[PDB]
Amino acid sequence: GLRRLTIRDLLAQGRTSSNALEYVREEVFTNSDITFSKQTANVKTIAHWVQASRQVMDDAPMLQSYINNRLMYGLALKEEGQLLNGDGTGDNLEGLNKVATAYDTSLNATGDTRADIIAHAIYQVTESEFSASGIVLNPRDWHNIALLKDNEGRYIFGGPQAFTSNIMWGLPVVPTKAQAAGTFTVGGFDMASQVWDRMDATVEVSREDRDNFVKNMLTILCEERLALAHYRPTAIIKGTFSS
Amino acid sequence: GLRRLTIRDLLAQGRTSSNALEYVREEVFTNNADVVAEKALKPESDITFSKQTANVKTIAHWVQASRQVMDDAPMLQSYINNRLMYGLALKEEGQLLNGDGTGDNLEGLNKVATAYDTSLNATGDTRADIIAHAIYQVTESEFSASGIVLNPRDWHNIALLKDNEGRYIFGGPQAFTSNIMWGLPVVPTKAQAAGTFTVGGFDMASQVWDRMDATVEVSREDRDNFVKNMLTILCEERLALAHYRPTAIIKGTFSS
Amino acid sequence: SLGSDADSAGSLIQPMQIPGIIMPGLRRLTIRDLLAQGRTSSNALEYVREEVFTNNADVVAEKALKPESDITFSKQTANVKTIAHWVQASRQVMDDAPMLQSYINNRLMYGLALKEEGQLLNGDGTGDNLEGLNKVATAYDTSLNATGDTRADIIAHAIYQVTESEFSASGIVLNPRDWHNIALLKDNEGRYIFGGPQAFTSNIMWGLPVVPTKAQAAGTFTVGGFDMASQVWDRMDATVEVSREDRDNFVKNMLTILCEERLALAHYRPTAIIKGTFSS
Amino acid sequence: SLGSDADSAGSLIQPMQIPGIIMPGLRRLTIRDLLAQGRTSSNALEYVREEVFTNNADVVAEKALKPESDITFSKQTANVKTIAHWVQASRQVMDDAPMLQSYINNRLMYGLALKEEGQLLNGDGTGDNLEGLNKVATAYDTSLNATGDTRADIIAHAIYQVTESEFSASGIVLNPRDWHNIALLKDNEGRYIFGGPQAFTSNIMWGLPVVPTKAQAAGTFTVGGFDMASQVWDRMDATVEVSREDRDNFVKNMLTILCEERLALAHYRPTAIIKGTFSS
Amino acid sequence: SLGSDADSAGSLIQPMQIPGIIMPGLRRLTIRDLLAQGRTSSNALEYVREEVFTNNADVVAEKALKPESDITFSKQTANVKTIAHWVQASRQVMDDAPMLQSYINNRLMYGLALKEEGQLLNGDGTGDNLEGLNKVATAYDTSLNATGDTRADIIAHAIYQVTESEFSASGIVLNPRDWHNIALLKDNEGRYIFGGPQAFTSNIMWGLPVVPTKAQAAGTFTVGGFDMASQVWDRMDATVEVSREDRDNFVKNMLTILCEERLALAHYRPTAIIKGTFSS
Amino acid sequence: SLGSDADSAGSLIQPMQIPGIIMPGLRRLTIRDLLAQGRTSSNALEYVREEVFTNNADVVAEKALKPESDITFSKQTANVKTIAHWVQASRQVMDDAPMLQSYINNRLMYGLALKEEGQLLNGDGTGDNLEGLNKVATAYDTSLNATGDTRADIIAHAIYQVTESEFSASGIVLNPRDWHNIALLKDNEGRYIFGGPQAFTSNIMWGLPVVPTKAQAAGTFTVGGFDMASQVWDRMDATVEVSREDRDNFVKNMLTILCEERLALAHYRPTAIIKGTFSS
Amino acid sequence: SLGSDADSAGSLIQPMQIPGIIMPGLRRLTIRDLLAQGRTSSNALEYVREEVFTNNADVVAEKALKPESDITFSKQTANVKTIAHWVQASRQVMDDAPMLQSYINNRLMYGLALKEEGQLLNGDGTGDNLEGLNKVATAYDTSLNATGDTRADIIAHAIYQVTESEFSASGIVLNPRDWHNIALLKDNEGRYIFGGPQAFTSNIMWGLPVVPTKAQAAGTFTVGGFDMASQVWDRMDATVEVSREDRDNFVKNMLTILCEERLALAHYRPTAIIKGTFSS
Repeated sequence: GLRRLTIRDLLAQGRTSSNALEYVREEVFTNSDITFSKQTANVKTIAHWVQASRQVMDDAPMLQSYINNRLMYGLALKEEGQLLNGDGTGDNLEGLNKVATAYDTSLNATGDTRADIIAHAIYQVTESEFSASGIVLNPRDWHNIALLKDNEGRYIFGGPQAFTSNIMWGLPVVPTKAQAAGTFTVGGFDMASQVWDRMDATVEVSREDRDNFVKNMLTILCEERLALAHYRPTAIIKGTFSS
Repeated sequence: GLRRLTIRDLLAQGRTSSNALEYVREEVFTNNADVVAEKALKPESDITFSKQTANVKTIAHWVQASRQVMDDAPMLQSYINNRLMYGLALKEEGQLLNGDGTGDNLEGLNKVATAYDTSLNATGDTRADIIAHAIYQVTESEFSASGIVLNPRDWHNIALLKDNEGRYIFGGPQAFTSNIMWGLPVVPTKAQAAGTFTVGGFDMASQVWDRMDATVEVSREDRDNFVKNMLTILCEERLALAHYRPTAIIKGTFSS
Repeated sequence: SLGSDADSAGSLIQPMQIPGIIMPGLRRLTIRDLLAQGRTSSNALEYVREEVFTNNADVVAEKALKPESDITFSKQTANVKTIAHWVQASRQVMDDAPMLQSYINNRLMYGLALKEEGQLLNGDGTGDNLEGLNKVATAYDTSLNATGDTRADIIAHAIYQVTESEFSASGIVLNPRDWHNIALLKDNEGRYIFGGPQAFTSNIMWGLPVVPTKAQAAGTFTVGGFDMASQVWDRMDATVEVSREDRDNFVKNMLTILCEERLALAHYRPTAIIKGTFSS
Repeated sequence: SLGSDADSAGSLIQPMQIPGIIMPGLRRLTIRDLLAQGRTSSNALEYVREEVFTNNADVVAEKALKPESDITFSKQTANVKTIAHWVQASRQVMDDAPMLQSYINNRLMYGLALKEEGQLLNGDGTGDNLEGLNKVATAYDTSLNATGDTRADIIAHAIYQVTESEFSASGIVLNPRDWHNIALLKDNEGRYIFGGPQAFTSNIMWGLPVVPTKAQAAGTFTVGGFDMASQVWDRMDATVEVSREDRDNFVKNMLTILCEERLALAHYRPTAIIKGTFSS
Repeated sequence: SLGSDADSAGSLIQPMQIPGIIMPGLRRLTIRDLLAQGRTSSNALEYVREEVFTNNADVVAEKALKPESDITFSKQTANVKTIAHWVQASRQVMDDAPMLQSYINNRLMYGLALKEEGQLLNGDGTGDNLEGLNKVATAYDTSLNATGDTRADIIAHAIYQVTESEFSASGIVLNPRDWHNIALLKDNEGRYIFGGPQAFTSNIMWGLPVVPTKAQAAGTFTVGGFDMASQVWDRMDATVEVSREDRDNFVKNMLTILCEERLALAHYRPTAIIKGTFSS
Repeated sequence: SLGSDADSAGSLIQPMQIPGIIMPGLRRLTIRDLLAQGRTSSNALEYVREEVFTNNADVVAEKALKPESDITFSKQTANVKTIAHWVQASRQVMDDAPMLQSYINNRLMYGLALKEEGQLLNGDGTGDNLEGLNKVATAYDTSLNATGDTRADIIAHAIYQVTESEFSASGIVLNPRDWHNIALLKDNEGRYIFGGPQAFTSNIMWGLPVVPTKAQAAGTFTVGGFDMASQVWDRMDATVEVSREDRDNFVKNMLTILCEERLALAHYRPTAIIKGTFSS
Repeated sequence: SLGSDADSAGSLIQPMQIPGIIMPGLRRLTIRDLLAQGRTSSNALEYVREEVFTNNADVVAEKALKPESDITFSKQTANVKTIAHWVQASRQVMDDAPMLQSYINNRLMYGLALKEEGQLLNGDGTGDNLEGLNKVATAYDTSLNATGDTRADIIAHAIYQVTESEFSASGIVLNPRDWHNIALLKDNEGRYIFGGPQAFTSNIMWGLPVVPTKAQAAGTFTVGGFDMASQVWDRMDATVEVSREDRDNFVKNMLTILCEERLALAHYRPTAIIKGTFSS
């Protein structure tokens, strides 16, 4: 139960019972002539296998459930990768960084901070008739941000005194390793683009496999298949952290 | 009802449960029975036998598709299955008719079959005229012919034969011609090479023994499969073709 | 002098009215009756059809590795197209002639289904047009023709080519004139091949029902297992709606009658449909 | 010598009178029977038919203007014409020969009904004349004639040309001589197509009844679905009344016999009738 | 040697007498039975037929003067002719041969009736000879003969020419010699038209009974509706009388036997009969 | 070695006797059964037939000379002849073999009946030979032969020639070989005239029964109304007598067996019988 | 690896035994059934047949010497021949395979009867061989062959040649090879005289049953009234005896099996049988 917000939580969560989806996007708008497109959201599968030995698995029931939890987390980290930097090609999901609108460099003021850039992006969200939801950053990057000071010494963000959790400008922050070193993403995930769960994360095992049966090893797997849809590609903005 | 007149139906269908089959056939009957002069020595006749064996060969094939497509699309699940059956049964004839006899290939009909008599061909004969000749050559074993095997292409142009008057031989355009020739059923198989034909008393000259019926099985956890979240489909079958009377089958070439 | 012409008292005589209206030759609808019918509720239909079956099934040695054979099908999509037309009539006429509308309705439904049949058969496939049977159809095998064949032989040949995919042909589609010039065939001695002068032959050839529709172009023919290979999907049945508030109708006492219908044509086994041209 | 010669005693023997008058050949009247028969009490008939159906129904693109179809109509009129003739006879002849009265009647009735048939088939349409079946009938399409067709094939073709308007033919009308030469056709062997010398063939070909009438000009043939294509309307049946006060009649002791009739021929579907000419 | 020789004892043996005179072939009478029969007791007959019927029944315009039709009549006469012949025999032969007269009687009747039939058919018409069927009969239409017609076709053509009078035929008169070659006709294959060698065809052709008579000249044929085209009127039946005092018979010791008959052939409808000649 | 050879113990086994004697082919008599079987008691027969009937019956003008007709007769004779043969056998043999007597009788009758039938058909008509059918028969008409006539056509013609005497035919006489080559006739197409190879045709032709007899010479045919055109008169039925005292039979210890018969063939109507030669 | 071959656990699985033995093609015995099956008990047979019947029956003149006829006879003999063969097998084989005894019996019979039929048909006649039908039969008359005859025609001719002995035929004997090429005869058009690719024709020709056996030589053929022209006499039926003491069979632990039979073929009427050759 890692106390950290997930990119999965940022989006709306619903259920489905189909191969793919016939939903409709939104391209441009010259404020008139608006643009729309009937897209397909394919339900691709994701998971990662882990094989040990039956000599250990049968000699510890507590360790049984343990691995199940260690993999559920290991999956989310990979699931987070398919959602964010999702290629959207073969067996990859329609990623955010791929569909996201680029950052507007013309919003930078000579003399501001690293965090100021983030605030500027939050504004571009309104330029799509939508309300912002959250921020996705790289742990290392987000770290340097929380630890900022001025030319004199005072803390930019704020002292540890009245400190809390992961928020910025009143928005949830998800420090993921899936986010490239020096890249960021902001959007109105709450009502913009959502994910539909076809099959929840379940776990099964098999003594007979590639080798296993002859090696006495047992294979564990956490399979989960879902679909990612993008209603408003304008409501999302990805930008390069210039430094 | 698309009964393409299964080549199997033309043969005796029996079930087995062993590795192979062993039958006994009379090889050479030295018949010396003749007229005998009074108070003289008589003719000595002899008989030869042989233990002919018919091995049980296995035929099958497999496919591997993503599970996210099979368990997700049920009506397609059974589609691939029914297609592999057709695909297998199609190659089944391929052996029964053109078996090499060597190695694992079954001793097919054409392999065993006695060659056609090139002399029976008279000046100015039709293609169907020849098949008629074949039916006779089958009689050289004292057995009524049972069926005729032909390539759909050849058989097609057969039913469309005409007299020097103009009318059709097998049937006026008003109705389609039924697969029959000289009272014998006809089997159009792509397995039968063009220009080649097979005739004989299949009804009781050769028998097919089924050790295992054509079955289809799936493996959720075969080697890679579990990881690749796939599935392996298998359609197998175990046969055994026995040839009692080789002289009761003919193979020839449509020299035209 | 007191005649019946205009000059005289002919005004007193009123011609007898013939109750009813005269409709022209009402063509008998077919084609869609040959195909499988099904109802849908989507803007389109994503399906798949077996393209290439690589059969590798063979005799396997004991303890040996089995043959791998795969089936490659292409993912074709059948879009839902809309066919319709409207008539702008005077409201004065509609009220003065009661049963007029009832006529127009049964008249537009016909004109609709007519141009519908025209699509299912010769669908361009380009843009809004459907992928008609003749577009999808696999070309005729010219190598099947032999020295001294009749037009009847050709169809017979085609019927076989349908078996190349292994599917019994449902029927034969021909232009009424071609079908005619076929029923009237004679042998090299004179006798009639079909029915003789005594009586006309039925619309059956090689045990298969013959469909003569003016929809089929002259010199063109189509054979296949229609009742199996292709299916029609009715999104919206043919219906007629009337509105006098359309555009500036209310302001001009006009009545706009609309006759629409939504379709969708699919082709599961295209290999089972043959098309050709009679060389003359 | 006392012979039966004129210039002798042959004046006492009076030739035996054979009771009865010898009428010529009475043509079996038809045509009027092929058509539908109705009655009227007016002087003309008005019926309506669909003139031009401008069907523009086609595939429509999403968010686009649809095709506008149009329809045209017409008021077709069939006037009532009067056919008749009179005969002036001496009162002496009529009184001295009693049977004559009823004879002339049964003759004028025939003579009248003869020209009646003569109109229905070949009506000039010139003012007073009725628009006969031939003046109306759609001309035969020469394009149907193939290479090496018998006169029998031509009719078979004509029958079809009727179907080209979605209408079933009723019968075939030809000149007796033509029908003859037709029934006596032979193949390249010698056999009779309709019937070997054993017996004459029935008046039927291609499933349709054949009607040989001297009223039909030689080399001319008319095929069509008369039972549902045209209709005859009787205003006044053939009546015969006599009067001996007509002008001079009384003063010349004459007798005038009249035989009149009123008709009206309507042609609903002219497309369902075909006229043509054989190739000599 | 006491044999049965003439110069020996072969005089006591008397050859056995075979009773009954051997009469030759009796030609089966037919022509007489074909025509309708009736009798009279006068010198001649007078029947009246409609000559020229001027039919002007046409379409009359309103308020206009109608057409005038006329009917002409003619008086036709049929004279009674006498047929007979006598035999001058010897009284010696008559008394010495009792059953002789009885024989001659039943012999002269046939001999006379033979000429009776011979007259009814080929009646010259000139002088005292009757106007037989062949003279009255309307000549055959050479125009009806088409290229490639058999003798069987010609007769079939004639049957039609009879229909030009609105009267159906009832018989075909042919010379046995010709009727034979007709029944033995073959096609290109070689098969018999009327019947294979297995059995002989009945005397029927085109549904009409065939009458083969030696009275019909070779190469000549006659067809028509005899049962209603002509009628034979008998004034006096065939009678036989003998005279012992005829001329010098009393002195020469002779006996004359007479056999006479009085006929009268009427031809009501000449257009219902046809005479023709085979050109080959 | 005690074998059953001649020079050994074989002289002990007596060959089994096969009861009965093997008689050769017993020919089926026919000719005699075709005629009338009457019996006489004299050495000759005298019948009378009408020779020349000069029939001059014609139409006679009023008060004019009538025609004279004359008749002629003739006495035709038919002598009775005798057929017989004897066999001189050993009196000893007759006693040693009892069944021989009865056998010789039955064999002498057949032997006689053969030369009897041989006479009835081909009687030379000379000194002692009877006037056989073929000698009397009126020669076939060489004119009845047309272009391309089968051998079967000829007999068909012959049958007609019999009718030229107003008499119906009874049967046909042919040599078995000729009859054979006739049943095996084919048409220009190759088919069999009488019957397909599936079954041998019955002995009937043109409705008349066929009679194949080896007595009929090769290439000679006879047709007519035998049932009543000629008749056989039996003076003495065929009988067998035996004499022991005949000549030196008593001294040579012999036995003479005699088999005789007395026949008389009469030919009433020669015009009803036809003989001809198969020119080929 | 645990396979199922020699080097592995294949010795554990026993092949399934198929019940009994597979006898080769058993020819259908026919000839023996075509003849009269008589019973005897002697060494030979003596039948008497009439040789030369010098029939000189003729017409004899009055008081003249008569014709002398003579008859000749002969004693024909039919010897009884013996057919058989033996087979000595190991005592072991017999006891170890019970089914064998009864099998060998059935085989020696078919083997004997086979050479039996081979004698009856083509019996040499010399030495100990029987006088087979073919060596007795009268040769086919080449004269009967006409220009353009089929093989089927010739057989028809043979059937007649049988009649030339006053005896009706029984059946036809041909080598299946030749018989085959006959059923496949076509006319000048191309149609099968017997079949017509729908059904194989039955073994019947010219009303007579056909008998195709490999016993008959290729090109050779026989026709006649078998069921009356000849007779088979059985002295000893086909019996099978077993001896265990035959010579040294006791010491060698052997066992001899014999299968003997005694026959005698008689040829009553050789004239009723025909043999020939198909020159082509």
